[PDB]
Amino acid sequence: SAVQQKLAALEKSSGGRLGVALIDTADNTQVLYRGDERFPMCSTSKVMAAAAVLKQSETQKQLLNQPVEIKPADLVNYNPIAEKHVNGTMTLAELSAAALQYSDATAMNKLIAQLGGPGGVTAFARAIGDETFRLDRTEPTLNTAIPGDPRDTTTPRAMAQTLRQLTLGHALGETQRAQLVTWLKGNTTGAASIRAGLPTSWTVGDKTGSGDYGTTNDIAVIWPQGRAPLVLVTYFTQPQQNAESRRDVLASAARIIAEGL
Ligand SMILES: [Cl-]
Ligand SMILES: [Zn+2]
Repeated sequence: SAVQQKLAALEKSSGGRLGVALIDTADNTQVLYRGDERFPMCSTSKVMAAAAVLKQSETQKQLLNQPVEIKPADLVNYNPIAEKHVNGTMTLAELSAAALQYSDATAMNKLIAQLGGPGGVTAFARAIGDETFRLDRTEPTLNTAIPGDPRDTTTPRAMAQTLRQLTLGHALGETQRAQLVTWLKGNTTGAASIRAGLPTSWTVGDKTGSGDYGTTNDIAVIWPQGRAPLVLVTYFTQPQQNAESRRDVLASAARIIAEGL
């Protein structure tokens, strides 16, 4: 496809390895670039953890309003919300909101712990049919993206399918699916990533991520005008450990998709 040649050219000029999956829910067609290669997830795994806690809340009444103690030992690499609550509490809803909308790493670690560790997040992935996602570590090590290391990786194909199931399908209950979509739509970190490659009138929920090896990621559900929603995942990582983040490459991938399909 013309899209696949533009994505190959984008990668060639990019200084890294690019992975893209787009699902068009109008006809359930898929466009993939390196769609079955593993990529480090970095912050984008926060969507799985928040979703897994939402699933817990379907049978545990008021779980989202349960206070969770924030302790000094919980603070990790980026704690914009939790660092205002040490020796206080945050509810699981507030922790999910902080992880998703501010990428709060302490909040992520509280969610992972609420699920019984990284295996609990992975078990939720398996329960909703994702055989590929794996979470192996916790913050701050989730931000380390060693090339070839399969820990804390997924494939673009699998993340797009899972994101679709969570936000547009039936993986979650109706109230929970709406809450996840609301959280994603209120993300504060995405202005320079997929959103920067889309028409401003299209509605977007997204979760970015970044880590070392210049790893720069974003996963999005898009509601265009005039057509059915899209699910777009863009993963990018580079050969040098201290490579610079390339949110602009993800914006380019989003523009190719927005204009070519
Ligand atoms: Cl992370
Ligand atoms: Zn992190």
